[PDB]
Amino acid sequence: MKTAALFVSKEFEEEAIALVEGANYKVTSIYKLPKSPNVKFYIQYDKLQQIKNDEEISTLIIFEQLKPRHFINIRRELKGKEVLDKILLLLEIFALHAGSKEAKMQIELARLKYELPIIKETSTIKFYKRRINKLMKELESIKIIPSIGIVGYTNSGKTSLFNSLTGLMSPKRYAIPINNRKIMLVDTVGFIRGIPPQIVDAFFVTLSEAKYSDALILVIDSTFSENLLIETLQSSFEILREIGVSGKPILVTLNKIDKINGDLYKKLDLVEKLSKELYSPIFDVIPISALKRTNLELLRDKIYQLATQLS
Repeated sequence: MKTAALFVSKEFEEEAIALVEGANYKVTSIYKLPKSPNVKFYIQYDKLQQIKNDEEISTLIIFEQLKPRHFINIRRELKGKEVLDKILLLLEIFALHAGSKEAKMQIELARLKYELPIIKETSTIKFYKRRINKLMKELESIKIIPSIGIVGYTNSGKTSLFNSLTGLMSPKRYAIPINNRKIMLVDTVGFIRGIPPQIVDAFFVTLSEAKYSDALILVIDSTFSENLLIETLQSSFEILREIGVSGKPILVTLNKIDKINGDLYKKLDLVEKLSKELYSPIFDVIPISALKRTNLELLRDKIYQLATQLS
């Protein structure tokens, strides 16, 4: 699968890793951001030469926003190989999770707009503007078996939960048998922290596809402190309300419970009380560990029972 070299601060590293893997890349090396960025290449020239020539690295990913002159100079050196900055990386995540025409158009619109400052730093300008104006036109004119979508913040364990259920394309939709029922599991885009303003519409439109699913599984990191757990739940439900999720059963899975080292039953009871205060109908609230495979038979049985309720 595609291999990336990732440059990222330690502060963002864990989050960036989980973003790069949501864009279908394996992170094969990781470096801090440069202390004093190179004026032409951002990263150091010798590192750039190594990545240019390394057949096991398909892609350079820089978790920052690059200036145009950096794109121009990096893309030349890489001769073919792709560079993504933080904007282009999140637009890649969206492209891999979007199945609707409107989201595909917003993603392509955002990519085109991002390329304009690069071209201007390099006829081609007018060509891009005509495509951007056509998409904006059409967007404005759009304006006027059970499927279970998995939602939740980045790094809550959504891919691990999907993979666990499926035993494992884009968008990711995969049917599984449970007892005598066939259920469509759907990899919805995560709630992303810190979305750059340029891509907020592409994000929301892609995420709004979650309303196509008959029910949702909301995945919550149990290792979070009580106050952070509360905040994560309050934002998760605030986002779902605002994108127009209404009346869908939601199964909340409190995940990574192997890593708590703490009071699981108090977390679970907090989550369950707050979730039902914030939303109806909550199908249920269960603790699991998708990595350690704890309570996976419960998670299976609850998905079957939801699938039966829906049918």
